[PDB]
Amino acid sequence: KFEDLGVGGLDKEFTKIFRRAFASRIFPPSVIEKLGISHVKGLLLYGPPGTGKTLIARKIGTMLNAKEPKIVNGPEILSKYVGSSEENIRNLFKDAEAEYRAKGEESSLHIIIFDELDSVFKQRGGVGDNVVNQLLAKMDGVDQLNNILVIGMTNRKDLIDSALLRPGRFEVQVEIHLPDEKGRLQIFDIQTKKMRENNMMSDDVNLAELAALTKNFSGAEIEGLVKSASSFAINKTVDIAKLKVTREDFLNALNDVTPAFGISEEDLKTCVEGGMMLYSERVNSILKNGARYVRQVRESDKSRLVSLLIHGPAGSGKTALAAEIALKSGFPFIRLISPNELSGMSESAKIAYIDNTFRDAYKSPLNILVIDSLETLVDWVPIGPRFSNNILQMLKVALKRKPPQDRRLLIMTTTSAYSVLQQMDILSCFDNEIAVPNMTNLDELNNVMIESNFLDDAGRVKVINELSRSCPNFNVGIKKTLTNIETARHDEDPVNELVELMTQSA
Amino acid sequence: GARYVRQVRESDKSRLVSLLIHGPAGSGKTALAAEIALKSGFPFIRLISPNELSGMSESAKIAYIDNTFRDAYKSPLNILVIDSLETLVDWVPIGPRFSNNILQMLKVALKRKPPQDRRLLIMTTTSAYSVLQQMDILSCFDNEIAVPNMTNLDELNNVMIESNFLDDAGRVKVINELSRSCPNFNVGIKKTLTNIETARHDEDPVNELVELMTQSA
Ligand SMILES: Nc1ncnc2c1ncn2[C@@H]1O[C@H](COP(=O)(O)OP(=O)(O)OP(=O)(O)O)[C@@H](O)[C@H]1O
Ligand SMILES: Nc1ncnc2c1ncn2[C@@H]1O[C@H](COP(=O)(O)OP(=O)(O)OP(=O)(O)O)[C@@H](O)[C@H]1O
Ligand SMILES: Nc1ncnc2c1ncn2[C@@H]1O[C@H](COP(=O)(O)OP(=O)(O)O)[C@@H](O)[C@H]1O
Repeated sequence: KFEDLGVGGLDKEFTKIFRRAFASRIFPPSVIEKLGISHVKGLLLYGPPGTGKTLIARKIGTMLNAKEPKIVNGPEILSKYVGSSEENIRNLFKDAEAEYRAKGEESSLHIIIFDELDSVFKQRGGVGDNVVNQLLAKMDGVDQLNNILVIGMTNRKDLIDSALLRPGRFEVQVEIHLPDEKGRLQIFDIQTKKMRENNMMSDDVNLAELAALTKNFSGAEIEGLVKSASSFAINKTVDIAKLKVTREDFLNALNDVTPAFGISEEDLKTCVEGGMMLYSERVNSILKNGARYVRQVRESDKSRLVSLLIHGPAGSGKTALAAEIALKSGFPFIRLISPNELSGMSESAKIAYIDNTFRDAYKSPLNILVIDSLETLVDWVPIGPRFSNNILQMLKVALKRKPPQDRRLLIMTTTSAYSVLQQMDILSCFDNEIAVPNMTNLDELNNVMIESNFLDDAGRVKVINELSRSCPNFNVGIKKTLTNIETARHDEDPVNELVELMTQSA
Repeated sequence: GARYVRQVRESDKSRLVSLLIHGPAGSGKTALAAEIALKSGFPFIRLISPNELSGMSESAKIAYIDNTFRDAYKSPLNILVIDSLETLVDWVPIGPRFSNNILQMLKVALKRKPPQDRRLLIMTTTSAYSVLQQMDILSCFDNEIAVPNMTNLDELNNVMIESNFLDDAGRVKVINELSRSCPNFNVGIKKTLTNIETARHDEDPVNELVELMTQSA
């Protein structure tokens, strides 16, 4: 029916394909001749990479007899001699034409698989125009040819020429989603079949739990997971005929693998390497508000987009709070945009990266995406002043677009130049705002130094008393506090350095 | 809008009509334009938004606009909606920087008659009337509609009854509170709806909505 072959999770799409594509190649030729209808001569199926497009193409080829598929990929076609970039697109149709001319209407179906159709075949109006014209004149031209079928696969369907998508050239258009919970269960069933019949899979593994634990897995990462678990088991063993793979191997392999549409733990973990100390009452309120907004986004029906701004004095430790709020939510898709990643690229590459990261957040059920700085991304310098308009306009457009279909998003941006944003007139894109004030007190410093154990209580008391008698209006961020504490620790005497540093810093 | 559509359909000399719907930001202009478009029946309707010219290059944007306009000249009746027009010509008020080529293209393309005996109606929205005045581009439009804000409490009550939030008692309490808690009241529909939705979650009682409306206004 559909799953007797190796494809799981794709049910509706395959019914559509079977009804529209192979509903005229199965019936007796007499009936179809009486009806007076031709055959479909194209198929464009698009979606995120690594989801099972080539597999379905090859299975379609196999299930209908047909010769071996002829495979090609976009950028390989081009050459650097006149008339060679289009000769390659002409050599793919020779054999089918010859067989059609020789045999007639009893020929055998031929298949041609095209990969990355949006790299060369872009709207015309150069080598590109010639290539598009040469394919256009060959797919449907003056000479009839109805013993062929060409499949095309792509990830961006809104760049292909507008005449290559007309009934007669590429008639059927299909979309491939990511697997659902049942899709993952079925994929697991298909993949763990050799180890099942051959009696080398323990009786403790419960694939339902494994499917439930894997979220946003793409269907190929499952294959990697199972293979890695099997390799782990064998390598642990080396009784060679008594190998058994248990739950522990699978769980370890799962722990090792990192999905492509999942959390990026390392960055969000190194962003908070200094630790989260509750030095006052504000921190709890900030975190509570963050949690409130997370919950609102999760449980709403009409609120499918929420953009949040967090701002305050420099050094107040703003990115750490955002990272902690993100790390205590549980969403399956978390991503970060920081100046470190972008540095070194050109403006065009910067825009491309900022756009692609926003186009991968519309293919998952629940997401959360963090933007850092927002003033160094725009290249701001106060003399003249200077900055980049293109990136600014890109970010402005991206912060107001609702996600497609039924999805959800929570953008969270940090800044420390409120006034500049006000001048640029960009403050209408944000829904709610949070402020992060810095330390103005002495008990806070005492709490910080007890939590960091700067010294024994004797020196701590002495230094706090000295500062109380000297500095009345202590006002500094938490980064400078920590760095000064460390510097004093590695230096000699508390009052000699710590007090002097604090006095010169406040 | 209905009058203008009817004029463009059944006439002899009017073969190109422009418009300009302008008002304060958040007043809900694009919704009105879309509603006027959906109740016409014209065979051909298309829309140009900043959401589609995202991440492109300038030349690509010009080519896209050119192709759209060219495709609009091959059918008997047509309509064409344009959004912003201060964001397509990316405008930042400091310097002030913007793009001139796209501006000139749009300025030349809004005064060209369709070939032969075709007809065309164009609706373009904006929120920077003063900027357009300064650019000296206000001569390309044949008329100008205006969209104002909300300026009464009964309108808020109507919005509430339509949004299923008041529950009668809440209506009375919140209206009475805001009667003396705010002398002047002016807010767009978008922000009002957002405030209602966010108020629904926590403390459905009048307090939350009162604070939200007071701070927003
Ligand atoms: N609430 C907090 N309690 C304790 N430490 C904190 C807190 N918030 C931030 N930090 C510390 O701040 C350190 C660095 O702060 P971070 O660089 O995030 O600050 P920032 O103000 O966003 O930076 P920038 O100066 O680049 O604008 C981290 O090592 C983290 O431990
Ligand atoms: N006449 C109306 N009656 C009821 N709701 C309306 C009306 N006009 C607009 N809306 C609402 O406005 C919301 C969308 O606002 P819209 O996009 O039209 O605003 P806008 O003026 O284009 O905004 P902006 O200036 O921020 O781009 C929708 O929720 C729509 O229902
Ligand atoms: N629905 C599925 N069922 C079983 N295996 C799948 C499925 N989808 C993808 N795969 C696995 O992914 C690989 C197929 O490559 P594919 O993802 O089609 O490449 P691309 O999608 O980039 O063309 C094979 O290893 C195949 O087993």
